[PDB]
Amino acid sequence: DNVLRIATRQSPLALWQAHYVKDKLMASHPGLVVELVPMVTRGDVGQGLFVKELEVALLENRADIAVHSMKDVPVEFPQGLGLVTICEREDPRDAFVSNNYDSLDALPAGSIVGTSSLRRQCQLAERRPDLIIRSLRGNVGTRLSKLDNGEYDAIILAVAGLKRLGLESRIRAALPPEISLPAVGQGAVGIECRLDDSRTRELLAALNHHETALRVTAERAMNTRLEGGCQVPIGSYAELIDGEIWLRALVGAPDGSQIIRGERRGAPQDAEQMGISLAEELLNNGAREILAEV
Ligand SMILES: *Cc1[nH]c(Cc2[nH]cc(CCC(=O)O)c2CC(=O)O)c(CCC(=O)O)c1CC(=O)O
Repeated sequence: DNVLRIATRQSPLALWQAHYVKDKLMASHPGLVVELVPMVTRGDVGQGLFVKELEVALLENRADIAVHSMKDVPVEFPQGLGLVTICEREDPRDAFVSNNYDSLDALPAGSIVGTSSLRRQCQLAERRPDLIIRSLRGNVGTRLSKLDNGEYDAIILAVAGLKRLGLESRIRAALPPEISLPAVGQGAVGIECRLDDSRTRELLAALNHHETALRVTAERAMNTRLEGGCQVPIGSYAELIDGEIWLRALVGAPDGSQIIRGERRGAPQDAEQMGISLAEELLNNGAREILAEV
């Protein structure tokens, strides 16, 4: 056949990811014809907001692969499909963006921060209960627009997003993982395809970044047991510290009153199980009730 079709969302960032992948494929395979098949998603207008339609495209042979930001990828996959490649992770941190202010601790009480992330919301409320967390929706550019239009005093966004769009000057301060634990796989893009499609699987191999896969498998094992998605206040971030996966996670109330934290450290080979163990520790420590709450 020699043709690989790529299903992707049609926002500026989504298209950046499609081209990123397309280039790495052409690099390793000079004579491969890569076709982009952009499409809209429910979230742009199961929990398949930004993914369902790409999965339908994969199941109908309308595309061969689907490109997503790892944090948008669902934990459940329909019969036949699955995540097969995890690319090199970019900066996984959240970032404080603002025009008139230089930092979070410099915002006066009452300042309006924008984010619809319950994960980001719970952590800020825990430290700065005097701040107003206002919901924000839309592509990066629309979010930046609203901030410039004075609708919010500041907004929180992923560092990986702004950097890739050449808007890294908007990053007023990259928040440390300790102060804002990243969402699962933030900073990494994942490729989904038909498990039986060996042809596509082999062509995709060269794009897999082993270390990043290790980190994200652990983070996702944690989330999968917790059966969460973007709509739940869950933090999950792993690092490769001296040949060992150091996994951290949290589940907190939107108001920031109760936040359940936990950590685990072990050999790379036990990434999935350590994530599963950590998740259960959180469940028994009250996460179950907090999650049932939301
Ligand atoms: C799961 C989830 N998705 C989003 C929206 C989103 N998805 C990808 C990006 C770009 C960064 C990346 O590639 O990882 C973004 C926007 C961004 O974070 O800059 C969210 C955020 C919703 C919000 O903050 O209003 C979430 C939930 C979460 O991050 O916890």
